[PDB]
Amino acid sequence: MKTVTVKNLIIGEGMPKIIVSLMGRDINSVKAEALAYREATFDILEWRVDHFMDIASTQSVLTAARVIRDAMPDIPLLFTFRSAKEGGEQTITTQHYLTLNRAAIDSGLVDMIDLELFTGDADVKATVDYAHAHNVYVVMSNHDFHQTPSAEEMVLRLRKMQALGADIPKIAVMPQSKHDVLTLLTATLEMQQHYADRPVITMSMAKEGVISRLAGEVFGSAATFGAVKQASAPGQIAVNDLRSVLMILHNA
Amino acid sequence: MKTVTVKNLIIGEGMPKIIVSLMGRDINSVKAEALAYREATFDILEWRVDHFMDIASTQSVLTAARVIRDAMPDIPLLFTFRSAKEGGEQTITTQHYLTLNRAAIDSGLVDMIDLELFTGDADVKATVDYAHAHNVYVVMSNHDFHQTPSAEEMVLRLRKMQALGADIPKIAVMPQSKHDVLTLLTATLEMQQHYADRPVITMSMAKEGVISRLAGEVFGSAATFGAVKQASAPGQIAVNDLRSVLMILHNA
Ligand SMILES: *C[C@@]1(O)C[C@@H](C(=O)O)C[C@@H](O)[C@@H]1O
Ligand SMILES: *C[C@@]1(O)C[C@@H](C(=O)O)C[C@@H](O)[C@@H]1O
Repeated sequence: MKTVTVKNLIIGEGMPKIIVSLMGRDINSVKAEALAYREATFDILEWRVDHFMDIASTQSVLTAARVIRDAMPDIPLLFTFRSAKEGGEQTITTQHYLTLNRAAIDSGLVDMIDLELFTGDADVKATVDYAHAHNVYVVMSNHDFHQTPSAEEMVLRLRKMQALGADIPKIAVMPQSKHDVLTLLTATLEMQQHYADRPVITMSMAKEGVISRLAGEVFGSAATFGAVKQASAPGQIAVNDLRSVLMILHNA
Repeated sequence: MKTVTVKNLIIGEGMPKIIVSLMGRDINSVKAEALAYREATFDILEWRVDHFMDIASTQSVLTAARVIRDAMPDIPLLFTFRSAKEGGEQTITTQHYLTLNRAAIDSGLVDMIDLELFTGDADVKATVDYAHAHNVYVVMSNHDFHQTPSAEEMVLRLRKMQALGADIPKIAVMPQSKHDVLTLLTATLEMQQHYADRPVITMSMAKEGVISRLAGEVFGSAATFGAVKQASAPGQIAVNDLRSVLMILHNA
């Protein structure tokens, strides 16, 4: 296991790390969220930049990054543009997505970026290598908001992310049944049993899948998302309740 | 689903019910435990009669039952002699085991008894029918402290308990791996999906299996055991922490 350390936070051992998401639509809302979020307890801050309305503006996005860092200078910060294709709030061209992520990398303001695997192998690999050349880690991701692939499919997808240089492969899937929740847990455990070279983040979404957000220590999900006031995906629970369950499981 | 109601407690719907086990070696220790336990919060009291040293005396056992009922006149009370064969503290003859359970039934002091399936079909059936003739419910049980059977085996075992007249089939198994924990959860869900006629109680023991004690609402375990001060089987967590997790899962 190649753990990922950002400052003194170690991702891939111990209790799953708690991530929360900023969702503001402009500089002022992002600032206000960051100032509120610093009075909550969590491990990693995600900026969900697909909520940001002025996405085309290099000045706007960098100003917003700076206000986040003014508020929380030290916190591990993950920059995520979630495409609408994968459950996010808007769509941009592939070239603008690559440009955006490269700008985040160049800023020095972010510790990690999210790259969606299905953007395309060559573009993802190039961007991973650029991130790594500038001391930024990559959460490589995939999301299915409609259904749960087979465990075999999910495992091969996470392995491909490793092969492309992901520091932390991540997959989120939508259950249609309770059985699908077990499928996601099975895929997670398969990574732990057979392919434990990188920390992986997994989740089954929605209320049916919520156990997958709690049982990461058991089956091998290295991080889990909670809601400060509003969820950034279906199935997230209040961040303090999440923390309470994680602590109980760790110390049991 | 044929739920089991004792007073206003419904087993087999909603949040899994919390059971705690009273363990005392003699009449005075049983009394002291009962008086301490009534200051804890839980749904069902189990008396682990196999901890009682003067087991040969049916009258001593009945005196102890009466002290428990003096202390907690209303609580749902489950009378359980767990054989050493199935992880308990001592062994008695089959005839004395049946005699003890029939005395518990006749006393009117208990709401439920535990009968171990592998005592033998004919003896179990006769005792179930006796319990039912005197308005006592049966938790029919099986325990493997060494290993986890296949999901197919566990499902057929729980179904056999239903066929013998169990009100609540119960199985506890020991994981040797994380995979075995998933097997137990799979068998639990199979009952919910395919064989949902009776509430079932399931658990994977030890620290590895603790998620199975927490996720009963999602996969279909009707009750779960917590520890007031000392665990009555490996893997139980403190009863207040158990309750906290159950509430979070129910309200998520
Ligand atoms: C990784 C991610 O897509 C997971 C979501 C979730 O299911 O909790 C939250 C998103 O904000 C995040 O980018
Ligand atoms: C039912 C039973 O065997 C379950 C044990 C457990 O694994 O929690 C506790 C015992 O006290 C109980 O009789």
